[PDB]
Amino acid sequence: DAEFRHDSGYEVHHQKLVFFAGDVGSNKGAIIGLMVGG
Amino acid sequence: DAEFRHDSGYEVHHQKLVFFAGDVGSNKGAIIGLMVGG
Amino acid sequence: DAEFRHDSGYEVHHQKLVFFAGDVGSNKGAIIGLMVGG
Amino acid sequence: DAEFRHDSGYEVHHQKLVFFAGDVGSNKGAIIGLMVGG
Amino acid sequence: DAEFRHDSGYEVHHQKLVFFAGDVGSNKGAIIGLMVGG
Amino acid sequence: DAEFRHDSGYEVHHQKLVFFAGDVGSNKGAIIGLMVGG
Amino acid sequence: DAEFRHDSGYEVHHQKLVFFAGDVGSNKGAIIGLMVGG
Amino acid sequence: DAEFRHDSGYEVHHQKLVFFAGDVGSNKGAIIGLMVGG
Amino acid sequence: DAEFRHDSGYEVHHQKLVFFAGDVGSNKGAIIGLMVGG
Amino acid sequence: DAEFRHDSGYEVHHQKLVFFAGDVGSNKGAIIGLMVGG
Repeated sequence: DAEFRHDSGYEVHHQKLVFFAGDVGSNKGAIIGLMVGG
Repeated sequence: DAEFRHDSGYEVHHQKLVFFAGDVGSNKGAIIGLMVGG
Repeated sequence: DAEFRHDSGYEVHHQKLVFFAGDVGSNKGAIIGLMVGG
Repeated sequence: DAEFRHDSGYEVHHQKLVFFAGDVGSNKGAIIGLMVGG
Repeated sequence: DAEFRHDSGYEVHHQKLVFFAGDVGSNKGAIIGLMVGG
Repeated sequence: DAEFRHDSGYEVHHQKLVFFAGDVGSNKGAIIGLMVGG
Repeated sequence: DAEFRHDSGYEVHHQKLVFFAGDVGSNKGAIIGLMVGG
Repeated sequence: DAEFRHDSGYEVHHQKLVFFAGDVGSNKGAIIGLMVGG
Repeated sequence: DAEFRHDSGYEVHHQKLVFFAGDVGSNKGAIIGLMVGG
Repeated sequence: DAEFRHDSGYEVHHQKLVFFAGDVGSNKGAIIGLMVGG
């Protein structure tokens, strides 16, 4: 007579002027805010 | 008669002018705010 | 008759002008705020 | 006259009988290999 | 006269009997190999 | 008749003008605030 | 006349009978190999 | 009839103009505030 | 005339019967190999 | 005319029957090999 209960909790996010909001599992590419050449 | 209860807690985030908000599992790429060349 | 209870706690974050807010499991890439060459 | 060169390197992975192979940016859910109740 | 070159590298993966092969950006759901109740 | 209770505590963070706010499990890459060459 | 060169190195991984192979940026959920109740 | 209770305590952090706020498990890479060459 | 060169080195990992192989940036959840109740 | 060269060195790891192989930046959760109650 087992009982398995899981709750992921309450998440509230307030964000302003955020370039990258989020979780990246794996990153091998390029993440650049601004690129100026020449 | 076991009882398994898990709670991930309450998360509140307030962020302003944040380039990268988030959790990266693994990072092998490039994360640059600004790139100026020449 | 065991009881397993886990709570991840209450997390409140207030951040302003933060380049990188977050937890990195493993970092082998480059994390640079600003790159100027030439 | 700047030169920006980035290389993410050579990655070779050999895995056998691995439940979870991969990078998780953020984890708030449940990751259980086996669940038995009652 | 800037030059921007990015290479994500060579990735070779050999996997056998792997339940979950891949990168998860964010996980709030349930990932269970086997569930047995009653 | 055992009882297992775990609480991760209350975490409050106030941060302003912080380049890198977060916990790094392992760091082999480069973390530079500003790079000027030439 | 600056030159920016980054290399993430050579990574070789050989793993057998590994429950969780990978880097987790942030973990607030439950990671259990086996759960038995009742 | 054992009782296991763990509490991680109350953590309050106030930080301003902090380059690196956080705990590093292992560091083999470079952490430099400012790099000027030439 | 500056030259910036970074190398993350050569990493070889051989692992057998390892529950958790990987780097965790921050851990607030539960990581248990085996849970038996009742 | 400066030259910046960084090398993270050669890392070879051989591990067998290791519960937790890896570097944890910050730990506030529970890491238990085996939990038996009742």
